[PDB]
Amino acid sequence: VVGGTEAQRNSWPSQISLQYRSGSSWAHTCGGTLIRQNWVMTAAHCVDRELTFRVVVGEHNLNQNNGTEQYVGVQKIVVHPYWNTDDVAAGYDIALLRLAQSVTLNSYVQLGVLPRAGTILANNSPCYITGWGLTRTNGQLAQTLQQAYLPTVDYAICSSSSYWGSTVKNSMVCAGGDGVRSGCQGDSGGPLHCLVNGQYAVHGVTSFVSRLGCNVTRKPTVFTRVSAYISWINNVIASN
Ligand SMILES: C[C@H](NC(=O)[C@H](CCCC[NH3+])NC(=O)C(F)(F)F)C(=O)Nc1ccc(C(F)(F)F)cc1
Repeated sequence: VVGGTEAQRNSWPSQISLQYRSGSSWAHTCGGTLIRQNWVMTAAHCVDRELTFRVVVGEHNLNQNNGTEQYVGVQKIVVHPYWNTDDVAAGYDIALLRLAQSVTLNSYVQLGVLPRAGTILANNSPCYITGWGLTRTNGQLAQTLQQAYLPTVDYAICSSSSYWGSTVKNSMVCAGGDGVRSGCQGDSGGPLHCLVNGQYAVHGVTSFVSRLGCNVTRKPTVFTRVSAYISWINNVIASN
């Protein structure tokens, strides 16, 4: 996350780190949200390359044992039938991963709360972007989980020629754009947590940023709106 602060260990306990086996060890590639003891939600452009992946639930510092982490394998990857690699602007950036084993829930590992299908947020709704993503444009990954206050930008404003234009679809949530704070490479797939009904629900799956950089004035971070995929999410968990 660009322009972020460190989070406290118990802060966002449905946050996961998607890592791939990079020879001898494992490296962080993306975030995700734990949605079943055995299921994760991430972005489709993260699992595009056929690598060996692992999920780390209950992570905080990437580089240090925190004595709270659960390392689980991915036994099946389910990416949306319409994802097209080459067109992240089309939407459908969402994948579901069935984990090799069911995680143990505690104060550090908990399930992410999903919205009600069809829910659209008012402009400037309070949301937070979480992740291990670069802290500057062409920067390096954070060692600790970062959080940034990224309030939404509604779809009339975000598809303004001034902003992203027609690059953003109504199946996407836009948040930030102040040129200070944003999501960055390595945050992709991760949650956008918005306060609704005194509850934090994961309303985005971080999708992309501006090619000119991560924190650009009038370029907010774009998220896959979760509430548009509720009935696909359910149907996949149900048939597995
Ligand atoms: C450097 C930047 N990377 C990204 O935004 C990638 C998504 C990659 C899809 C490409 N296979 N994701 C992220 O970095 C995330 F952190 F922001 F979520 C970029 O490529 N973004 C980008 C690409 C295309 C368009 C579009 F085609 F829509 F015009 C918009 C943004």
